[PDB]
Amino acid sequence: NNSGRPLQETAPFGCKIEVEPLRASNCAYGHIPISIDIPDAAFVRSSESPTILEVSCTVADCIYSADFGGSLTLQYKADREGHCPVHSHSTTAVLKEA
Amino acid sequence: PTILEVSCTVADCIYSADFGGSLTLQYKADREGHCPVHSHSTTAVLKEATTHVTAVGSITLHFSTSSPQANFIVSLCGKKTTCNAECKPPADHIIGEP
Repeated sequence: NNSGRPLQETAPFGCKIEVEPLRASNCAYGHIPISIDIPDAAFVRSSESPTILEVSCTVADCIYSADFGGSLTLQYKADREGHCPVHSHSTTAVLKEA
Repeated sequence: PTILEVSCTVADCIYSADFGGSLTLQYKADREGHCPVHSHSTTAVLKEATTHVTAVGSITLHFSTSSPQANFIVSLCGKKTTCNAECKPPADHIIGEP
């Protein structure tokens, strides 16, 4: 009668408590360090992937938020047709395309 | 083919036994041929020897260096250009190559 609320409705960080065995699934907190030894086959020499002669960036209207609300345009000059990866090294910016 | 004007742009480089350095030569020449590319430094060695040269374009090449920095002159059909870089320490510890 005086059991109160269960731990499913009070666990912080939105951790879904399940039984058999007792555990907490999808418990988001902190960061995990991961070291990955990528196979040597994946890598390719720079002479194969098209190196780009230069690039210019022009950022369109943007709003800082959770969704991919910001947009930009890259003017690129290169030498061959390929499949470049695009990344942001800043901690406070992420890209939709990789 | 005696090239008219060439310039050097160095990508990420690393000083190790393996060919862990890459660079690009943007060249403007007058004929299609087979220029021999070379390095005029005792602390840097290229991979390719003879490169197909066009009228105008770019060529990507590889090199290995022993200095912490790439401060070395590269020659293409006689024309010399100083490539300036800054090579990081090698990530590995041992190689099965000399």
